[PDB]
Amino acid sequence: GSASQTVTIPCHHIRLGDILILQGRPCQVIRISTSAATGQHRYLGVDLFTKQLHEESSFVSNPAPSVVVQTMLGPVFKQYRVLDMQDGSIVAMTETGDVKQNLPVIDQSSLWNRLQKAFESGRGSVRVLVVSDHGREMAVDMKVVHG
Amino acid sequence: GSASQTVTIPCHHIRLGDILILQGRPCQVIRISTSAATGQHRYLGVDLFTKQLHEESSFVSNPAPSVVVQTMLGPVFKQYRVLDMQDGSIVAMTETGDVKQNLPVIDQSSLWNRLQKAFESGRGSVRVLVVSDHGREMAVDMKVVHG
Repeated sequence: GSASQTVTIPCHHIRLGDILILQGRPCQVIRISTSAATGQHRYLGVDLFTKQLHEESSFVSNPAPSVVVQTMLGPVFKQYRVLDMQDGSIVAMTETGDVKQNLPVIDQSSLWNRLQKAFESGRGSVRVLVVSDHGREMAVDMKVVHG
Repeated sequence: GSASQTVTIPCHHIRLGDILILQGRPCQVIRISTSAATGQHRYLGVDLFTKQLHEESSFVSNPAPSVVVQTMLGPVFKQYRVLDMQDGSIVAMTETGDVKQNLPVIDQSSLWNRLQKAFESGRGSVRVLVVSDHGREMAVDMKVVHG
């Protein structure tokens, strides 16, 4: 019925490589420039799912006198337990016990190999970070949790 | 009666050099580490006013199932017009016309020299970014506004 949950990120806390919502799409930022006519920052990113390039400029708000803030939207990452691994997909489990049988892992920064070495040395401590896009979920990062 | 306005920053959007509120103080982060017992990030920064070192660990929240977020607090910067400059202090003006006669400029990254060359080539386009601390205000960055 909607996209997902988003968080507001100030523009001075956005660097190359960050994941931003560019025109409703989760994108990895690959170029940051500044509009000369407006002063907004314009962000060029790669869609994590379609590998397509999207552009979006920042939003300027004026919430109080002498307070001008430029923001973008970021995705809210979910943490899923990894129960098993087998060809590209993993078997994940949410915090409430909901089981995902065929969760795909993004081919980015050789994440599947880092996820496989951590899984075979501590199964209960491996998490994946998941981005939801209009029902499509994908693991984009990992995180080892010591308890 | 209070500190100032703060914004919540996700920890994965915090890099060395950022300005964070460490134990109520505006600090510039100079080291980022991770606690092995808790997984929180602990942040070492330099107080912008006292030049003292402070430490603080991140806050972990669980706002929805399978959503674990680590955050810190950042300062809300104000934009002030620069009307004049003379020995270290500048004459600033807020967006509503409130005049600050002796606003100090931080000695960081040679900001006074960058602020002086921009002032003498476009007075109406120079802004300072100001951090408030318990009444004490200080310009910590500049920004040229084309209109």
